[PDB]
Amino acid sequence: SGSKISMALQSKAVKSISDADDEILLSANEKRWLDEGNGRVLLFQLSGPMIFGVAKAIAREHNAIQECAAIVFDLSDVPHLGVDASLALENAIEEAAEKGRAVYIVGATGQTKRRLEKLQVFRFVPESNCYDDRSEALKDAVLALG
Amino acid sequence: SGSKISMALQSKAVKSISDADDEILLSANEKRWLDEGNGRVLLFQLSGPMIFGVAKAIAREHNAIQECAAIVFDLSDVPHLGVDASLALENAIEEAAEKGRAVYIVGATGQTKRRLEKLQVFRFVPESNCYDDRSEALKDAVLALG
Repeated sequence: SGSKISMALQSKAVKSISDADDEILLSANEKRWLDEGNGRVLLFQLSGPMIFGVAKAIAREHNAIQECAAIVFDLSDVPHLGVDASLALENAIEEAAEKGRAVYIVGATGQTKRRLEKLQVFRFVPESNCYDDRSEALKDAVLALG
Repeated sequence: SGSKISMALQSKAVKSISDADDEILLSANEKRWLDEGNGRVLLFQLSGPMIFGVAKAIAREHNAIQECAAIVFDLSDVPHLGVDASLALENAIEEAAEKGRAVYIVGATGQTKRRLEKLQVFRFVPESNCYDDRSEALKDAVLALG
């Protein structure tokens, strides 16, 4: 099912990026011709309303999350964390400390947890802000808003 | 069910961006607490291997598609095209003309087609490169490669 990141401010305000194959529906025949192109043919499938281009859509999302007071990172479904991605996650955590945002981490285990340990994430996230329970983290985040 | 853009070089090399609600799975209880946050709590849901950060993942995909000789835009499922998005589409079509890439357009109808008509598009995409049949466009793109 590949990899996915989803960002949600609200139950009906969800933005996601994915490299899963099933995100597009291709007939066997279509797959046949796409693959025959051997990477030389790029298929853009667009669905639903297309209001803003990619750049401004991204910018609108950036503006939308500037006022978040708490970030919950759910890593339950992450079986492996690369070095670069771990540094990206550390950067977000550090940015959060500089702009005044609380940080919670859910479900880090195995190699993913080991990698985060080496970054010394604990300096910014206390053990009390780590959970195995996503809904408990969300609840605590909300209640600690003020 | 929201909007989605999927890009595919190969049947198993698909990249997608989406604002569909169902891209994340939230229990009713989780939705209740997220929405109680009133946009003040940002949930990051990560799943599958996380190798590179977002920036470098973007750059890797950009490097992967600079080799494309043909671009097929499938607009069958687009019921409305905003002004900015239409200009972003026009820009991609024009970049394609400058870098030597063939352009095909599938399933433009209704307002989406009307907006495209206003936007100079016939100058770059001849009527023979417009299709209602996605598999036929892919086949023709491939066959016209060389």
